[PDB]
Amino acid sequence: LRKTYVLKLYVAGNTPNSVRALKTLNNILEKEFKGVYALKVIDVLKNPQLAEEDKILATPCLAKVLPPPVRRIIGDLSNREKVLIGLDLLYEEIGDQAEDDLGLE
Amino acid sequence: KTYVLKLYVAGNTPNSVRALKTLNNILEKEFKGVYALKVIDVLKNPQLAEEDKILATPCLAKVLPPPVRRIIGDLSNREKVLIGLDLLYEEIGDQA
Amino acid sequence: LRKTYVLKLYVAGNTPNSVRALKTLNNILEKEFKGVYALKVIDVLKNPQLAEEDKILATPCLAKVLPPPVRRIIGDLSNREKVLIGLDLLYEEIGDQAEDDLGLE
Amino acid sequence: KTYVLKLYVAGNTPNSVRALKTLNNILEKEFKGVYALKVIDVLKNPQLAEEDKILATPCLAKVLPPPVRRIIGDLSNREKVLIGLDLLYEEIGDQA
Ligand SMILES: [Hg+2]
Ligand SMILES: [Hg+2]
Repeated sequence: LRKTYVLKLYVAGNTPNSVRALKTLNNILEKEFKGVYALKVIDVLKNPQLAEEDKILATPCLAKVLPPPVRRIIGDLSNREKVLIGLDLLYEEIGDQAEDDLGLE
Repeated sequence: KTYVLKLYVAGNTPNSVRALKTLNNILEKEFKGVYALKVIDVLKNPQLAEEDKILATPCLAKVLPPPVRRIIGDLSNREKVLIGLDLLYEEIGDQA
Repeated sequence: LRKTYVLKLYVAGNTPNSVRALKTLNNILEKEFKGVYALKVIDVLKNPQLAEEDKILATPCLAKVLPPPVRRIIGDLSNREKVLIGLDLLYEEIGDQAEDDLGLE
Repeated sequence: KTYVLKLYVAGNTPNSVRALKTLNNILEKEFKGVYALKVIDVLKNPQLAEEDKILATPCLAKVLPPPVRRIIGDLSNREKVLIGLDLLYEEIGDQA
């Protein structure tokens, strides 16, 4: 429970490499910005309808304000694995939320 | 000056396609020259462009005429392929 | 009172032209996207400290997803008048909020 | 690998500058090679670059060491020139 910036990654499906990459992304954030950031992965295949509170922006723009290692993983997710639709960065309270190697639930 | 209605879907279904064609007809016969339907299949083409974005269906669905919203509510609740929408207001840069 | 996308413009000061431009921007939004959008102008000179719920992003990225006439005014605000720091686009409930020719309070 | 601490201020004041220099000293003598102070005056230079952004002071102020946060709380509450902050973690691309 804390108030931080949640990087929302919207993906359609996943591959073994994409899951590995997201876990690495999540690890880099918690290790480098212990609290300034947090990852939340949204798989549109599991939930076609987007929660009203959600919105999806193009990666190129926003991804430029993220740490360098993050821009790298993201670049591989959309360009190489092609599972990435877009993302969002939202300040929000985290605590009635879950924690697992793949970011927040 | 046209309103381009962008519909982001998670693939297609037999009915999903029935709803889309009727929607497109409803804009060509009822709101001629006011809307331009554009469907983007995400489960076919994930990668969002740079000027692109997908907003919440419940919000954009409100400024739309009652019939078009009916189909939208259908694609979101009935079929369940609708991820979200986008609404643009400008001069057509490739209306095909 | 409704739930829409609030384009937040963060500015430092204003000039007669910038105020005119913001009023025009506000008018275009309410007229073209009656409800899909809404403007909120934040003058950092009047409030140096940014409300915790606020964040400011670079214009070039985000401004690309806005209507064309909006990208134009914004371009004149930052490039020509130079009052524009950055912006944000946030979905939020509007109704315990005010209304005046300069967007929301 | 350095943490670049970006401080966006709305101009300066006599004390504001006293606090900044002490802060910069506190990072050069106490956390040598861990932080790199960078101040950006908005009331002097409004225009945000493209890779730039300004986040909420209360959030980023928490991951910072107690003394640096003390000054930050000072520039935000005492002086009142602090608009917000930004925190970067990377290899120095012009540390001057
Ligand atoms: Hg709306
Ligand atoms: Hg935080």
